[PDB]
Amino acid sequence: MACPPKCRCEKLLFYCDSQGFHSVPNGLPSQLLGLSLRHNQLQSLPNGVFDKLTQLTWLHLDHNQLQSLPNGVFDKLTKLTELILSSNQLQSLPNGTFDKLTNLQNLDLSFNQLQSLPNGVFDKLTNLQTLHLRSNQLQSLPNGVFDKLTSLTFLDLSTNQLQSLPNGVFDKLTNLRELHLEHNQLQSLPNGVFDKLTSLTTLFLQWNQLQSLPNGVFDKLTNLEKLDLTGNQLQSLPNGVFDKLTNLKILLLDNNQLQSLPNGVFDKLKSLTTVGLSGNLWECSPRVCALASWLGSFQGRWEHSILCHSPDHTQGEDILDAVHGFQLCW
Repeated sequence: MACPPKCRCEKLLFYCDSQGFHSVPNGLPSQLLGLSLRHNQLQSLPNGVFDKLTQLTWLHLDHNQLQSLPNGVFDKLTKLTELILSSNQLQSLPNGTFDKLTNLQNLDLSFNQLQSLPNGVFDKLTNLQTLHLRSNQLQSLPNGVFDKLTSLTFLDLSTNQLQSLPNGVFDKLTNLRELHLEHNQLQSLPNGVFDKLTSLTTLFLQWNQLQSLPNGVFDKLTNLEKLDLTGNQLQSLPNGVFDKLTNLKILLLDNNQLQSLPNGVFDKLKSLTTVGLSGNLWECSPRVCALASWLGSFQGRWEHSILCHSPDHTQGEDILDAVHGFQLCW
């Protein structure tokens, strides 16, 4: 079996990575099971360059400088289970580009420059489990774009430019376990947006710009174990917002604009072991006594100190200290 110069070949797995290549080596064998071309140079791929590689189950093209993808280039890789395209310079995806990859389980498009997704681009990937779209340039999402991804368990949309989520965009993702929406530009959420996500265990919303949470928004996420809302612009929480999250173990509300919390807002979180309430704008008056009391008998931990913001004479002080020092409760 011929191994290309500078490549490393383990039976039917060819490792042609990290060699500063400008092109795909000739002439790969039709029986290749895996091909790695990561960490090369490479700005473009020739039309049909992978067409003979019909048995390929995994292909790695990460950390090159691909500016575009030819039309149909993955066509014929019908056995592909993993496609990694991360860390490139892709601005758009050709229409139907993944349509023949019906066995695809893992698709990684992280660290590219995608400004939009074609309509129906994921529609044939009925077996996809994990979709990585992190650190791209998406401003919106087409409607129904995830509707066929009924096997998806992991979805990462973090660090894009998303200004809104379309209604129902997650409604078909009933097996979803982990959802990353952090570091976008969301200022509100559609009502019922998470409602079908009954198997969800992990939800990341931090460092958006949220000004509100819909009433009942977390109500169906009865299996949720971690919720991160850090660094948004919440000035208040709706009542009963966390009531159904009986398995929640981690709740992070640091660095919002909270002055106060509703009475009994944490009462139903039997499983909680970590809370985060740093930053914020806590008012150290008799308004804090319910929170101070809950904190005092909590049972779990918090990683950063919880401070008074007002009034001026208490600013900087640990809430629990201020309550005694200025006799605010008891």
